[PDB]
Amino acid sequence: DPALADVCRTKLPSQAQDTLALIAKNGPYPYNRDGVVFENRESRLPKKGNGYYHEFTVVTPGSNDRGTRRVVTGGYGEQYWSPDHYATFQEIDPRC
Repeated sequence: DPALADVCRTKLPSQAQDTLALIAKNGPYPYNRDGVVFENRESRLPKKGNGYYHEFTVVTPGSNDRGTRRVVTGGYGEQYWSPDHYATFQEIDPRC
């Protein structure tokens, strides 16, 4: 599977960290599309079975738009950061 950078959880935008904490609490989430399956159609994340991955909005004050920033979870609690609606991913390192 392809090359993903690591990013320390503490180095993520405040809002990204907020999303990680909401995910850990099982919501309630701010958007209706929070928690929808991410199908990983570009194989940017490790290839897994159907429904392995889910996506959550990372709030962008930037406008009134929902925006492009996302966390994607895996089935065993993997966490990935994507600022750009899945064009790119980094693996979130829960240790730093």
